Amino acid sequence: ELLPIELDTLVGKGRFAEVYKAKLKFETVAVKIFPYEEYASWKTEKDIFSDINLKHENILQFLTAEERKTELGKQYWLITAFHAKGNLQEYLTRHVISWEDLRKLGSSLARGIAHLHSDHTPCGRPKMPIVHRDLKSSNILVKNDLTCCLCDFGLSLRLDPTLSVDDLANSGQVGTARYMAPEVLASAMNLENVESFKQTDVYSMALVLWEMTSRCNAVGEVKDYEPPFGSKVREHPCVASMADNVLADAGRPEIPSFWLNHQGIQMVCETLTECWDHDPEARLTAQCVAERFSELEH
Ligand SMILES: Nc1ncnc2c1ncn2[C@@H]1O[C@H](COP(=O)(O)OP(=O)(O)NP(=O)(O)O)[C@@H](O)[C@H]1O
Ligand SMILES: [Mg+2]
Ligand SMILES: [Mg+2]
Repeated sequence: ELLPIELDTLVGKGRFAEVYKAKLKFETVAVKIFPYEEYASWKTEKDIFSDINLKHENILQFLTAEERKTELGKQYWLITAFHAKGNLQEYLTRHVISWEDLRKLGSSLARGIAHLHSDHTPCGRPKMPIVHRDLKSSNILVKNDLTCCLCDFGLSLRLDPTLSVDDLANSGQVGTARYMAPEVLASAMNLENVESFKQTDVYSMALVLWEMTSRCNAVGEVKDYEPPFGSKVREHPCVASMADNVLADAGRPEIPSFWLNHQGIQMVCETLTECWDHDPEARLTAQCVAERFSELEH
Protein backbone atom coordinates (compact mmCIF):
# COMPACT_ATOMS: atom_id res chain seq x y z
CA GLU A 1 0.00 0.00 0.00
CA LEU A 2 2.98 2.41 0.59
CA LEU A 3 4.20 4.29 -2.50
CA PRO A 4 7.68 3.64 -4.02
CA ILE A 5 9.37 6.82 -2.71
CA GLU A 6 13.09 7.57 -2.34
CA LEU A 7 14.05 10.67 -0.28
CA ASP A 8 16.60 12.88 -2.05
CA THR A 9 17.13 16.28 -0.32
CA LEU A 10 15.95 18.32 2.72
CA VAL A 11 14.34 21.54 1.17
CA GLY A 12 12.33 22.88 4.12
CA LYS A 13 12.04 22.67 7.90
CA GLY A 14 9.25 24.46 9.79
CA ARG A 15 7.90 24.30 13.34
CA PHE A 16 6.01 21.00 12.66
CA ALA A 17 7.61 19.06 9.75
CA GLU A 18 10.62 18.51 7.42
CA VAL A 19 10.03 18.70 3.67
CA TYR A 20 12.09 16.62 1.22
CA LYS A 21 12.38 16.67 -2.55
CA ALA A 22 11.80 12.98 -3.48
CA LYS A 23 11.14 10.50 -6.37
CA LEU A 24 7.97 8.42 -6.96
CA LYS A 25 8.68 5.20 -8.98
CA PHE A 26 5.06 12.65 -12.02
CA GLU A 27 8.45 11.38 -10.76
CA THR A 28 9.55 14.36 -8.59
CA VAL A 29 7.33 14.90 -5.49
CA ALA A 30 7.58 16.75 -2.16
CA VAL A 31 7.31 14.74 1.11
CA LYS A 32 6.28 16.54 4.33
CA ILE A 33 7.36 14.31 7.23
CA PHE A 34 5.98 14.76 10.74
CA PRO A 35 7.20 12.78 13.81
CA TYR A 36 4.50 10.99 15.92
CA GLU A 37 4.61 14.03 18.39
CA GLU A 38 3.22 16.28 15.54
CA TYR A 39 0.34 13.89 14.63
CA ALA A 40 -2.32 16.63 15.30
CA SER A 41 -0.60 19.00 12.79
CA TRP A 42 -0.44 16.17 10.13
CA LYS A 43 -4.11 15.30 10.73
CA THR A 44 -5.27 18.97 10.54
CA GLU A 45 -3.47 19.38 7.10
CA LYS A 46 -4.58 15.93 5.85
CA ASP A 47 -8.27 16.82 6.68
CA ILE A 48 -7.97 20.19 4.80
CA PHE A 49 -6.23 18.47 1.76
CA SER A 50 -8.75 15.54 1.78
CA ASP A 51 -11.82 17.87 1.18
CA ILE A 52 -12.92 17.60 -2.50
CA ASN A 53 -13.86 21.35 -2.53
CA LEU A 54 -10.29 22.50 -1.72
CA LYS A 55 -8.81 21.57 -5.19
CA HIS A 56 -7.66 24.82 -6.87
CA GLU A 57 -4.71 25.85 -9.12
CA ASN A 58 -3.54 28.30 -6.40
CA ILE A 59 -3.60 25.66 -3.63
CA LEU A 60 -0.78 23.03 -3.33
CA GLN A 61 -1.78 19.81 -5.18
CA PHE A 62 -2.12 16.83 -2.77
CA LEU A 63 -1.31 13.24 -3.86
CA THR A 64 -1.67 11.13 -0.60
CA ALA A 65 -1.11 10.84 3.21
CA GLU A 66 0.81 7.79 4.59
CA GLU A 67 1.91 6.20 7.93
CA ARG A 68 5.51 4.84 7.89
CA LYS A 69 7.23 2.74 10.59
CA THR A 70 10.85 3.67 11.53
CA GLU A 71 13.34 2.15 14.09
CA LEU A 72 12.68 5.04 16.58
CA GLY A 73 8.86 4.82 16.09
CA LYS A 74 6.53 5.99 13.29
CA GLN A 75 6.38 8.98 10.91
CA TYR A 76 3.43 10.63 9.18
CA TRP A 77 3.87 11.73 5.58
CA LEU A 78 2.00 14.12 3.23
CA ILE A 79 2.94 13.69 -0.44
CA THR A 80 2.37 16.65 -2.73
CA ALA A 81 3.52 18.19 -6.05
CA PHE A 82 7.09 19.54 -5.84
CA HIS A 83 7.69 23.23 -6.79
CA ALA A 84 11.39 23.57 -7.77
CA LYS A 85 11.40 27.39 -7.34
CA GLY A 86 10.64 26.88 -3.60
CA ASN A 87 8.94 29.29 -1.18
CA LEU A 88 8.20 32.95 -2.07
CA GLN A 89 10.47 34.41 0.65
CA GLU A 90 13.58 32.54 -0.72
CA TYR A 91 12.49 33.44 -4.32
CA LEU A 92 12.16 37.23 -3.51
CA THR A 93 15.56 37.07 -1.68
CA ARG A 94 17.31 35.86 -4.88
CA HIS A 95 15.28 37.61 -7.59
CA VAL A 96 14.10 41.09 -8.59
CA ILE A 97 10.73 40.53 -10.33
CA SER A 98 9.11 42.33 -13.24
CA TRP A 99 5.70 44.10 -13.27
CA GLU A 100 4.22 41.07 -15.18
CA ASP A 101 5.53 38.69 -12.45
CA LEU A 102 4.02 40.93 -9.69
CA ARG A 103 0.57 40.91 -11.41
CA LYS A 104 0.72 37.07 -11.71
CA LEU A 105 1.94 36.34 -8.13
CA GLY A 106 -0.36 38.99 -6.60
CA SER A 107 -3.55 37.85 -8.40
CA SER A 108 -2.84 34.08 -7.90
CA LEU A 109 -2.22 34.75 -4.16
CA ALA A 110 -5.61 36.67 -3.86
CA ARG A 111 -7.45 33.97 -5.90
CA GLY A 112 -6.15 31.14 -3.62
CA ILE A 113 -7.13 32.96 -0.38
CA ALA A 114 -10.57 33.96 -1.87
CA HIS A 115 -11.10 30.21 -2.71
CA LEU A 116 -10.20 29.13 0.88
CA HIS A 117 -12.53 31.83 2.33
CA SER A 118 -15.52 31.09 0.09
CA ASP A 119 -18.71 29.49 1.53
CA HIS A 120 -19.38 27.99 -1.94
CA THR A 121 -17.74 26.00 -4.78
CA PRO A 122 -17.30 27.64 -8.26
CA CYS A 123 -20.39 25.58 -9.39
CA GLY A 124 -22.50 27.23 -6.60
CA ARG A 125 -22.62 24.35 -4.03
CA PRO A 126 -22.08 25.12 -0.27
CA LYS A 127 -18.54 24.50 1.08
CA MET A 128 -16.83 25.03 4.41
CA PRO A 129 -14.84 28.30 4.57
CA ILE A 130 -11.20 27.79 5.61
CA VAL A 131 -8.95 30.47 7.20
CA HIS A 132 -5.21 29.77 6.62
CA ARG A 133 -4.12 31.52 9.93
CA ASP A 134 -0.43 31.41 8.95
CA LEU A 135 -0.18 33.39 5.69
CA LYS A 136 3.43 34.49 5.09
CA SER A 137 5.89 34.37 2.17
CA SER A 138 7.50 31.13 3.49
CA ASN A 139 4.01 29.38 3.27
CA ILE A 140 3.65 30.27 -0.46
CA LEU A 141 5.28 28.26 -3.24
CA VAL A 142 6.36 29.70 -6.58
CA LYS A 143 5.17 27.58 -9.51
CA ASN A 144 7.24 27.21 -12.71
CA ASP A 145 4.78 29.53 -14.63
CA LEU A 146 5.45 32.27 -11.98
CA THR A 147 2.02 32.02 -10.29
CA CYS A 148 1.50 31.24 -6.50
CA CYS A 149 0.09 28.37 -4.57
CA LEU A 150 -0.68 28.29 -0.81
CA CYS A 151 0.90 25.53 1.26
CA ASP A 152 1.16 24.59 5.03
CA PHE A 153 -2.37 24.05 6.45
CA GLY A 154 -1.18 22.83 9.88
CA LEU A 155 -2.67 25.81 11.78
CA SER A 156 -5.63 26.30 9.46
CA LEU A 157 -9.17 26.43 10.76
CA ARG A 158 -12.26 25.01 9.07
CA LEU A 159 -14.97 27.58 9.98
CA ASP A 160 -17.36 24.94 11.44
CA PRO A 161 -20.62 26.33 12.97
CA THR A 162 -20.19 23.80 15.88
CA LEU A 163 -16.98 25.68 17.05
CA SER A 164 -17.14 26.99 20.63
CA VAL A 165 -16.06 30.56 21.50
CA ASP A 166 -14.22 29.11 24.60
CA ASP A 167 -12.55 26.44 22.34
CA LEU A 168 -11.31 29.30 20.04
CA ALA A 169 -10.23 31.52 23.01
CA ASN A 170 -7.39 29.00 23.77
CA SER A 171 -5.97 27.93 20.98
CA GLY A 172 -4.97 31.58 21.80
CA GLN A 173 -2.74 33.58 19.43
CA VAL A 174 -1.98 31.25 16.51
CA GLY A 175 0.29 31.91 13.52
CA THR A 176 3.63 33.72 13.15
CA ALA A 177 3.98 36.91 15.32
CA ARG A 178 5.57 38.98 12.45
CA TYR A 179 2.40 38.53 10.34
CA MET A 180 -0.27 38.71 13.08
CA ALA A 181 -3.12 41.22 12.49
CA PRO A 182 -3.32 44.13 15.08
CA GLU A 183 -6.59 42.69 16.54
CA VAL A 184 -4.79 39.26 16.96
CA LEU A 185 -1.85 41.03 18.73
CA ALA A 186 -4.36 43.01 20.88
CA SER A 187 -6.42 39.82 21.73
CA ALA A 188 -9.32 42.03 20.51
CA MET A 189 -11.03 39.67 18.07
CA ASN A 190 -14.81 39.21 18.20
CA LEU A 191 -14.92 35.41 18.66
CA GLU A 192 -18.40 35.35 16.95
CA ASN A 193 -18.45 36.62 13.31
CA VAL A 194 -17.03 34.21 10.68
CA GLU A 195 -15.57 37.15 8.66
CA SER A 196 -13.39 38.21 11.67
CA PHE A 197 -10.96 35.24 11.05
CA LYS A 198 -11.03 35.93 7.24
CA GLN A 199 -10.06 39.57 7.96
CA THR A 200 -6.84 38.44 9.82
CA ASP A 201 -5.80 36.45 6.70
CA VAL A 202 -6.34 39.60 4.55
CA TYR A 203 -3.97 41.64 6.79
CA SER A 204 -1.25 38.92 6.44
CA MET A 205 -1.88 38.77 2.66
CA ALA A 206 -1.31 42.60 2.56
CA LEU A 207 2.21 42.18 4.11
CA VAL A 208 2.95 39.43 1.50
CA LEU A 209 1.82 41.74 -1.35
CA TRP A 210 4.12 44.46 0.12
CA GLU A 211 7.07 41.92 0.04
CA MET A 212 6.31 41.15 -3.66
CA THR A 213 6.04 44.95 -4.48
CA SER A 214 9.32 45.76 -2.61
CA ARG A 215 11.19 43.52 -5.14
CA CYS A 216 9.45 44.62 -8.35
CA ASN A 217 11.70 46.53 -10.86
CA ALA A 218 8.63 48.65 -11.91
CA VAL A 219 9.20 50.75 -8.68
CA GLY A 220 12.55 51.94 -10.10
CA GLU A 221 15.36 51.50 -7.54
CA VAL A 222 15.03 48.09 -5.76
CA LYS A 223 16.52 47.41 -2.29
CA ASP A 224 17.72 44.03 -0.92
CA TYR A 225 14.83 41.83 0.28
CA GLU A 226 13.86 42.31 3.95
CA PRO A 227 10.84 40.60 5.65
CA PRO A 228 8.02 42.94 6.98
CA PHE A 229 9.33 44.95 10.07
CA GLY A 230 12.88 43.57 9.41
CA SER A 231 14.53 46.83 10.64
CA LYS A 232 12.32 47.10 13.80
CA VAL A 233 12.20 43.64 15.42
CA ARG A 234 14.61 40.70 16.02
CA GLU A 235 14.73 37.50 13.81
CA HIS A 236 12.00 35.54 15.73
CA PRO A 237 9.94 38.38 17.26
CA CYS A 238 7.67 37.88 20.26
CA VAL A 239 4.00 38.99 20.31
CA ALA A 240 4.79 41.93 22.71
CA SER A 241 7.46 43.46 20.37
CA MET A 242 5.07 43.00 17.40
CA ALA A 243 2.17 44.67 19.36
CA ASP A 244 4.54 47.62 20.10
CA ASN A 245 5.11 48.17 16.35
CA VAL A 246 1.81 47.25 14.59
CA LEU A 247 -0.58 48.47 17.33
CA ALA A 248 1.08 51.05 19.69
CA ASP A 249 3.18 52.73 16.94
CA ALA A 250 0.59 51.96 14.15
CA GLY A 251 3.60 50.70 12.14
CA ARG A 252 3.46 49.13 8.69
CA PRO A 253 6.23 48.34 6.12
CA GLU A 254 7.44 51.53 4.38
CA ILE A 255 6.02 52.50 0.97
CA PRO A 256 8.39 55.22 -0.49
CA SER A 257 6.49 57.84 -2.59
CA PHE A 258 8.70 57.13 -5.69
CA TRP A 259 7.09 53.63 -5.97
CA LEU A 260 3.74 55.37 -6.75
CA ASN A 261 5.04 56.91 -10.07
CA HIS A 262 4.17 53.66 -11.92
CA GLN A 263 0.32 53.44 -12.25
CA GLY A 264 0.18 49.65 -11.60
CA ILE A 265 2.41 49.79 -8.45
CA GLN A 266 0.28 52.77 -7.20
CA MET A 267 -2.97 50.68 -7.55
CA VAL A 268 -1.24 47.65 -5.83
CA CYS A 269 -0.01 49.91 -2.97
CA GLU A 270 -3.48 51.48 -2.52
CA THR A 271 -5.04 47.96 -2.45
CA LEU A 272 -2.63 46.50 0.15
CA THR A 273 -2.78 49.69 2.34
CA GLU A 274 -6.56 49.19 2.63
CA CYS A 275 -5.95 45.45 3.42
CA TRP A 276 -3.64 46.20 6.35
CA ASP A 277 -5.98 48.78 7.95
CA HIS A 278 -6.13 48.77 11.79
CA ASP A 279 -9.91 48.24 11.53
CA PRO A 280 -10.65 44.71 10.16
CA GLU A 281 -13.98 46.03 8.74
CA ALA A 282 -12.13 48.67 6.64
CA ARG A 283 -10.07 45.92 4.86
CA LEU A 284 -10.99 44.62 1.40
CA THR A 285 -11.97 40.95 1.03
CA ALA A 286 -9.58 38.55 -0.82
CA GLN A 287 -12.29 38.43 -3.59
CA CYS A 288 -12.12 42.30 -3.97
CA VAL A 289 -8.28 42.11 -4.24
CA ALA A 290 -8.50 39.36 -6.93
CA GLU A 291 -11.04 41.56 -8.86
CA ARG A 292 -8.69 44.64 -8.59
CA PHE A 293 -5.78 42.51 -9.91
CA SER A 294 -7.95 41.30 -12.88
CA GLU A 295 -8.62 45.01 -13.73
CA LEU A 296 -4.80 45.52 -14.19
CA GLU A 297 -5.06 45.32 -18.06
CA HIS A 298 -3.38 48.77 -18.54
N1 LIG B 1 5.55 21.25 -2.37
C1 LIG B 1 6.67 21.85 -2.00
N2 LIG B 1 7.63 22.08 -2.93
C2 LIG B 1 8.74 22.73 -2.56
N3 LIG B 1 9.07 23.21 -1.35
C3 LIG B 1 8.11 22.95 -0.45
C4 LIG B 1 6.91 22.31 -0.69
N4 LIG B 1 6.13 22.28 0.46
C5 LIG B 1 6.87 22.89 1.35
N5 LIG B 1 8.09 23.31 0.87
C6 LIG B 1 9.19 23.98 1.59
O1 LIG B 1 9.25 23.47 2.91
C7 LIG B 1 9.07 24.55 3.85
C8 LIG B 1 8.38 24.04 5.10
O2 LIG B 1 7.05 23.53 4.73
P1 LIG B 1 5.70 23.81 5.51
O3 LIG B 1 4.59 23.14 4.77
O4 LIG B 1 5.63 25.31 5.62
O5 LIG B 1 6.07 23.23 6.97
P2 LIG B 1 5.88 23.75 8.48
O6 LIG B 1 6.61 22.98 9.47
O7 LIG B 1 4.44 23.58 8.87
N6 LIG B 1 6.21 25.39 8.57
P3 LIG B 1 5.62 26.60 9.60
O8 LIG B 1 4.37 26.29 10.28
O9 LIG B 1 5.39 27.81 8.75
O10 LIG B 1 6.69 26.91 10.68
C9 LIG B 1 8.34 25.62 3.05
O11 LIG B 1 8.53 26.88 3.66
C10 LIG B 1 9.03 25.51 1.70
O12 LIG B 1 10.30 26.15 1.70
MG1 LIG C 1 5.29 26.87 6.90
MG1 LIG D 1 3.08 25.20 9.31
